[PDB]
Amino acid sequence: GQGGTHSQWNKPSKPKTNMKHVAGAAAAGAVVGGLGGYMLGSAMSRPLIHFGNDYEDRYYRENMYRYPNQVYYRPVDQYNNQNTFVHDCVNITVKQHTVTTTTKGENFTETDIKMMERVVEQMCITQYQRESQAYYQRGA
Repeated sequence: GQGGTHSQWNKPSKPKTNMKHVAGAAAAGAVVGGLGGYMLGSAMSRPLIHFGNDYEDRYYRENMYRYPNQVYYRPVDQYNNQNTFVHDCVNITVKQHTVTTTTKGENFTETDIKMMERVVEQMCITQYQRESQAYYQRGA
């Protein structure tokens, strides 16, 4: 024959454009050097403390707008009993209260400080149960 034709060419062209990177950070008021492993709990509906005395009852009612609505504690997996969870929770919460108060100046009378101890322990019992239920339902 006087000629002929043929064609062939490469199909691939240039490298794959797939790539990945990530960056980002955040901060929180946890991981205190003398703590290392505790977290913020959740708030709840207004826990109105009653003391039997109307005088004390009124004191709490007018000042509750200045009281903590949240508590802090170590996780459930570090406890074999409810009382230990409550003891950590009450201590860390009042600790947070005193360090900000002594640095910023006084904001409540001694009487108010005696009231807030009650609200913190009551919130600890309530939160402990919520955290425990969360641990059981997640299959921890």
